[PDB]
Amino acid sequence: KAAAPACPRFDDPVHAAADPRVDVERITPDPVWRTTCGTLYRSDSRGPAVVFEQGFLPKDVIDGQYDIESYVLVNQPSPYVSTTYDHDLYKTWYKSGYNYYIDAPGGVDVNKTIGDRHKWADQVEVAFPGGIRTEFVIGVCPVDKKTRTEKMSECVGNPHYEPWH
Ligand SMILES: O=C(O)CCCN1CCc2[nH]c(=O)c3cc(F)ccc3c2C1
Repeated sequence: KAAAPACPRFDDPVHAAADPRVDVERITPDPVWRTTCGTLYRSDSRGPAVVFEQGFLPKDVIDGQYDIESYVLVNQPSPYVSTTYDHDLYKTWYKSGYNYYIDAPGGVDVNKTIGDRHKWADQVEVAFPGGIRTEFVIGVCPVDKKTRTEKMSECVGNPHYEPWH
């Protein structure tokens, strides 16, 4: 056996951002940043040819909803890309055809920032302001809609993934 090491910590809290125009000072409430570095996940209907080329871009870093509680409760264009600590959350997202695997520094830990009592606390969300560059996307597994399971012989690694720890 061996114990795992601790995580590298970047000076820039949005080092991972695909759109660096995000304005960290506009995040509300005061963000509690994720300091661990385990694999995160994102269910997305968008296909890997697009995600591996572009990363995950946020819908609106200029005029989107910077309030985290508002964004979580009421789907609204935002500067954030949502991810989760829960490998299996894809099973709750109907028609989301893929489960993406993410190895990225930082992100706002939603439940640490807004509490763990809100309606969607069981999503155990990490919100990436400015999104996530492709170098931090490990790969993807497509999801069989009828059984809500991953089609593991059809997983694909991202050629642009750059391990960093
Ligand atoms: O995502 C958009 O662009 C807007 C539509 C809404 N989505 C799509 C997909 C998706 N995937 C996730 O894994 C996830 C994980 C979370 F913890 C919280 C939210 C999500 C969402 C929310």
